[PDB]
Amino acid sequence: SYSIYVYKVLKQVHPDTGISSKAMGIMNSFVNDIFERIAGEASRLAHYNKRSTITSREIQTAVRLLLPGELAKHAVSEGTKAVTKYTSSSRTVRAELSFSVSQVERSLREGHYAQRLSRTAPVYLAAVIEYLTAKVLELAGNEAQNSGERNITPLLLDMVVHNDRLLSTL
Repeated sequence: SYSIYVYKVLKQVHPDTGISSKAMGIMNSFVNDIFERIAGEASRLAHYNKRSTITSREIQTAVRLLLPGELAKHAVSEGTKAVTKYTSSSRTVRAELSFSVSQVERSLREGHYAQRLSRTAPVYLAAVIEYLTAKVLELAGNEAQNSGERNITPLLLDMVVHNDRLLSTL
């Protein structure tokens, strides 16, 4: 499960907001869907040319190949930040994210998505997922505060993921 990273991301966009237990399952489902989609698409890219490696740029092209492209912009912007900020220098920490780089890369390779990956590829992918996770939790947490509630309920989640131009694409 990825539930710890979601909660940790929720604490950053909204320090004093909680989340119902199946609203969280909903968040775990979203993470795994969006991970499967991007990581499969970079897998195909990798074998579209006959490159063995899924690298940051296969992820990036997958990103611009899946997200609505104002959203993709911020996502690729976020994944590029995590990469350059990881080079300058731990592991996850150097990338300045809460979604574990090591665990994301371990999910990538137990999916056999390609031959091998750059160590800069799970950082990019954890950055992207952390960003969309933070967007969903950000807006939802806001609609909760707008309605005077301390917890993200599942129905708030869905009226937020729908009822938003880009996020409804996902």
